[PDB]
Amino acid sequence: GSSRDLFRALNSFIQTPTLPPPADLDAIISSYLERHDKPEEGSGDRLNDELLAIWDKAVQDHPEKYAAFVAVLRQLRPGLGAPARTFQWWDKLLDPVLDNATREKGLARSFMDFTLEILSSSIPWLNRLLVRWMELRESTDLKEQVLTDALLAFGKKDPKGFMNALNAFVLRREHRNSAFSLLCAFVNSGPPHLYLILQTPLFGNILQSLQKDESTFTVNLALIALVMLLPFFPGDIVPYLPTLFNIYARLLFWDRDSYFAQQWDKVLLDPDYDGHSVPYLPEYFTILYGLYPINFVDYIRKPIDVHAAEIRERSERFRKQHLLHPNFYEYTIETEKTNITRWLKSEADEIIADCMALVVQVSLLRYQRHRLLNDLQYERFVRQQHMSHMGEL
Amino acid sequence: SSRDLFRALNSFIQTPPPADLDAIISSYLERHDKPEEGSGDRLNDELLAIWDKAVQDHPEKYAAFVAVLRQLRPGLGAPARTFQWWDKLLDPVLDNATREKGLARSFMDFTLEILSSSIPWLNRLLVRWMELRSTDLKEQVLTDALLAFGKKDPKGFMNALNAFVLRREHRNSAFSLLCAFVNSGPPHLYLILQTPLFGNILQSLQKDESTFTVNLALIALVMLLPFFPGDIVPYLPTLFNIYARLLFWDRDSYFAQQHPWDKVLLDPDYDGHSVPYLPEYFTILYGLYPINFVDYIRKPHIDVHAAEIRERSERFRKQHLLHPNFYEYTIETEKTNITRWLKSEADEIIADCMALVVQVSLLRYQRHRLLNDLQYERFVRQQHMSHMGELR
Repeated sequence: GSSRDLFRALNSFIQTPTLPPPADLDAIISSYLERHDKPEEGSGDRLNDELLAIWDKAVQDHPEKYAAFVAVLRQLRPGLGAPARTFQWWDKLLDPVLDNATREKGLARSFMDFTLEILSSSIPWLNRLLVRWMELRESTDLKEQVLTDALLAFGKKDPKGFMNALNAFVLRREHRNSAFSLLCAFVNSGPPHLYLILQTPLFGNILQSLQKDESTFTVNLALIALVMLLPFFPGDIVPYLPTLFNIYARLLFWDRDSYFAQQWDKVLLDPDYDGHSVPYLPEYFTILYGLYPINFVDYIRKPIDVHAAEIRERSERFRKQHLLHPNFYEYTIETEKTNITRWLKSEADEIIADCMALVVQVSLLRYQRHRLLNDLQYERFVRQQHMSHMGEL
Repeated sequence: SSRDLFRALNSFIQTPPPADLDAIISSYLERHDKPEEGSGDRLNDELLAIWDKAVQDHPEKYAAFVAVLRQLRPGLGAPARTFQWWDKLLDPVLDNATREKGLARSFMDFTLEILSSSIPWLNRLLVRWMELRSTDLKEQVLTDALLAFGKKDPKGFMNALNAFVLRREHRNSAFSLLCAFVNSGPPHLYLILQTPLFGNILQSLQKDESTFTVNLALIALVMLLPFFPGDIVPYLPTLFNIYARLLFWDRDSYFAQQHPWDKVLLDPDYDGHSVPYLPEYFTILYGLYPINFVDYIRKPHIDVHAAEIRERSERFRKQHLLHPNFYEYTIETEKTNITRWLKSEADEIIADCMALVVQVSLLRYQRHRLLNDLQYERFVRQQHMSHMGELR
């Protein structure tokens, strides 16, 4: 096993390809990787040229062999040399897998395993995945499962870059709902260092959507994302607190905001499908009361006196749902914001548990959230499908 | 037929009353307009003569004499004639309540007739209600009479009781009777603020060392505060300090190991280490002045003691919802804005406070049950005390 032996073994595997690769092929590949230390010189160039030739002459026009080629590419992954060749190959195989994900058994699983092996060893990826996920999004298919699992893996590897690329799609109206949906799905996968959203423009544009957009569906997605994001950096949102409180007041009068549409890229109100109240508004109250109760109740008390009284009357049903907060025995309105020991001692799951202890062991919550996301995707499908029909006359 | 009342009385006593006696009495009171000049005085003197010469040593005629005095009560005239007779018959009735049938009920009917017509009474009832201190008919009569007089004159009632609160040997009984008074639902309970009783209740809560005495005072305070919540602002620091003292009752009882208010000392045989009614005190405090209460708990009037106050108030915090005052008032305007109390009555304020706990009859009934339990415990305690010593 040096080079000629690999060429003959690969071509022989191509003439008769199976799904479980024979042991002697694993042996020839292992001996090649062992007997070649630094293919970064020429060895990688000739290996690349060989894989290109094999793809052109034998694989390109045989989708049933794609999974086998990917399996071989997995074993041959360590020997390409420069990481850009592995990029060039993943990018080359991206669309053939997407186009044959539903028809070739095991191809999606093998390509996922190849992706995970790439990610677990030692922007253009994210943008390509995002744009393609927008394209194939006008039921669930294998192509969307592949795109979704890959997006979650890339976001787990680069959370700051992920939420950066999505911000571009947040600026465009036609993908904001989808972007917020993917953001919720991303947050649902439990990725690390979610606080990096503060070193990214996504958070401010979420708040801008909550403040300006008029579609109940868009604002509701943004609210779900905000509720899922706040427990991961509660001590860093102090400068954003007036906006968050003002956002609560806006959603509190959603039955008026929708009404005012009586004629930054705004999403306008859809009078056909958007309801009159934000379903996830109560949970937002809980997290605000859980994190900064003294500042929150001071905002509700003292923002028109009549408008303030109405804010109070509509906050009454939330007041009767929450116990007295322990901060009332310990902090002032200043020290509530200034003392950060609370956040040093507790992680997101503890902060969530302490908050949910105020409402009159987490996997349940994540499962519920995934069910909610499925419900909302089904609702959007229903909407979109009702739109294609109405108008046809 | 109305002129020979004395002849009929002397003939009837010296031997149910016949219909013609009640008829002559009724016609006498009918055609006699203003007996206040003298006819009532001579009637009183004659009834006294009959009592001395014919009734005093004739127990079977006590009930008949009381029935006649009940029917002739409107014609006595001056209210001092009625007081003179009630005072004269008090001890004979109490002494014969158990032996003469219907006598207790007849004297109760006399009391009811007294209540439905237009201090020395209270002092006489109080002194005898201390002298008597299972269940006793004499104590029930004395209690019901004290409660009836207190319902008619609540400010005067409390006033006499304040004297017994000042006596160490009478404080427990005075507070028990006070609890029964507040439970009877008397009017104008805010008048306790125009009397020194409230301040001496707080002084007992601050200084007395008997768990039984302090818990009685706390129960009385809880029953009293909803009747004048807007007037207790100057007392708020004291009430808060009282809560803190009771919050550390298991230390204060222990801390009373080395040492013009006459303190009731700790009774080491039965007094426990915690005040049972302390949570309800928290509830009423949280119901009335939450912003000031939690501000007191956050920073009291050292840091370690404070943290301990916090740690013990945590368990009460987990039982109460967020108060609506936090959407409406500051710590200043909570004391300054009085609109809450203008339209509100005591029962409404109590019901609203009970909206924080995680329509009045049941409360009164439970309270009376508790008061009976405590009186029965006091009986047990005394019965045990008297036997510890006979062995010596």
